Amino acid sequence: SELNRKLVGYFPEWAYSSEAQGYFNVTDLQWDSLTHIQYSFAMVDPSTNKITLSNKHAAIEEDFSEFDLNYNGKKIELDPSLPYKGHFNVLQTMKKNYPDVSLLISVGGWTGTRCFYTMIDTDNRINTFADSCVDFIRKYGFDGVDIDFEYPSSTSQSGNPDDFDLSEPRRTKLNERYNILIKTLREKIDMASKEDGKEYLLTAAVTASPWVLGGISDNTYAKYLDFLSIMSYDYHGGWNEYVEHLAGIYPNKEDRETVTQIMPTLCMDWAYRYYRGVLPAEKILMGIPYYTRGWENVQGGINGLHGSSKTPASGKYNILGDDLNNDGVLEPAGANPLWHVLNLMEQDPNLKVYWDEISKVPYVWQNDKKVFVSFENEKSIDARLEYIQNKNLGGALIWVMNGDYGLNPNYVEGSNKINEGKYTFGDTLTKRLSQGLKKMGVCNKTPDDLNISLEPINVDVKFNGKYDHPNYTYSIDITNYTDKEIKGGWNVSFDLPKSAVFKSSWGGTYSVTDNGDFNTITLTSGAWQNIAPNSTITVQGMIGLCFSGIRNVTFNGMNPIGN
Ligand SMILES: N[C@@H]1[C@@H](O)[C@H](O[C@@H]2O[C@H](CO)[C@@H](O[C@@H]3O[C@H](CO)[C@@H](O[C@@H]4O[C@H](CO)[C@@H](O[C@@H]5O[C@H](CO)[C@@H](O[C@@H]6O[C@H](CO)[C@@H](O)[C@H](O)[C@H]6N)[C@H](O)[C@H]5N)[C@H](O)[C@H]4N)[C@H](O)[C@H]3N)[C@H](O)[C@H]2N)[C@@H](CO)O[C@H]1O
Ligand SMILES: [Cl-]
Repeated sequence: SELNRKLVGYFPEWAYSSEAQGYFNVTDLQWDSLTHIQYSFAMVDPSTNKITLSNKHAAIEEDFSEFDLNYNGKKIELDPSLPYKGHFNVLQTMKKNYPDVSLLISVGGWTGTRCFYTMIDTDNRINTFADSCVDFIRKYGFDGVDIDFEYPSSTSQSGNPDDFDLSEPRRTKLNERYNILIKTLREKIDMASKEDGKEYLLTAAVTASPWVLGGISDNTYAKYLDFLSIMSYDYHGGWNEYVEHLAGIYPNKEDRETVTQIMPTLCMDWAYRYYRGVLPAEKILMGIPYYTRGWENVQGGINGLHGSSKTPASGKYNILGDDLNNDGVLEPAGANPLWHVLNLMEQDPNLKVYWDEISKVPYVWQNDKKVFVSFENEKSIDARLEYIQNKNLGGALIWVMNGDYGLNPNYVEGSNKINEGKYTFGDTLTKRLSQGLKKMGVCNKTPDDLNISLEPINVDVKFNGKYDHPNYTYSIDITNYTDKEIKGGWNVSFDLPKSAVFKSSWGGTYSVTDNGDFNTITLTSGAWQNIAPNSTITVQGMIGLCFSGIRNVTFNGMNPIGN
């Protein structure tokens, strides 16, 4: 079961009452194609440290009397035997006909991370929170918990600026405390599974940003997850001038934001390599956007791409923009669901779709208004399927399900109203993903690190280091726990993810050997670097860029089992 491909979709609690979101509700979910639904979003309560609803009315009270609950052709009624209404009732009602679709509550997000910062301050608060998650999934019929903490990183000024008053004083400890949080959640959830005779899940949505990851020093938490969802989107957008892809798959040496770095990092494939340090591919999901970002008055570039703009796209090119002060005046971002961009192209023959064969995503360009908007289409879905099969990925997650497209029942020829275009939300790309994931078959089981099959030696190898972008300075402590001195000229090897490049060893000599998603680094010491019994020697060096961890550590051709 665990090697099955996964297609994980985020459900937006806020969409059902919003014009720009298409009034999307639970009966509009792509139930025939998704394997998991992540409900977005719950939060942490500031005073009790327990899981809490964001829009309680939407989640458990709304009766949908003014909305249309219909699946296929049949009217869907709320189950009157449940003690709650809202989205949660509709989810449980649909689950009866889709018993193998897993439902998870997602805690966090960009605007729901704030009270994680105070909850992680003490072990008792973490225990309270974790217990409250168990209580919540039992109460509301969820199959698991997804943690979307944005972000448990020491990187200053990362995450929502509204929360700097809580995140900035805590930067040095966030990663350690997050690791404790995830481990505690796993322990409590596993106990609840045994008690209930049910297999509850724990997942996390995680950063793909090298900037954020530079402030993450311990990725052990990943081993406690059923799967790790890489947020391989928001790579580019209106926060800066670089007119570039939202969600590229492959490294692009023409991405102007990274053109001088040792490799292009703002693409799924770099994050894949990063996380291979701690997980097999079959536990990693690719993040796919069904939304856009974009710019207007683009200067230079070719069809806008690789150009510059200080003005994110506005107006009809930004229907999902934030209403910061409730004027109806939206903050420019070029942010749209995919169906709205399709409708804009129906109305404007000079808004045209292009394909980038390097990054393997499409984009839309209006050559007269100089408007560039990212895009996603059948061709990029197909490229993403190829990548998923080629890399043995566990599947994909989608942010967010109301951005996929289908034909609009409320289409009005010639209308410019948001919900009267040819297209509205639908399942076109999600069904295409589901079909491709079925066709490629289950994941392969990635073999264990080879070091476990080698003869053991009682040597302990501890790899530590410090990151000062773009340089990782490593320090490896080697402790001899045998009863005989280890002569100089010993060697240690480790597998370094291809998100990073080994630069130099500060002592002795080294070699680098290609090894799949890693380079095997072999450090051969000098004859004078003897390790006495019960003694420790330290060697250092430099690596370019960052990596989730190292694997497959050997010492003198043996497995260093420590003491
Ligand atoms: N010495 C300095 C130089 O270091 C500097 O060079 C630059 O340095 C950068 C590193 O600091 C480097 O990388 C970029 O770093 C910036 C941060 O500084 C990163 O920018 C952030 O990118 C995030 C995405 O990865 C953005 O987050 C998104 O923000 C949007 C809003 O804009 C949110 O949207 C909301 O979403 C919710 C749902 O989630 C929805 O409800 C709302 O309606 C939406 N509004 C997103 O949720 C959120 N994820 C963030 O805003 C942004 N600041 C960037 O990613 C890194 N690439 C640069 O490459 C390098 N040039 C130079 C500068 O020239 O200065 C020298 O002095
Ligand atoms: Cl950020």
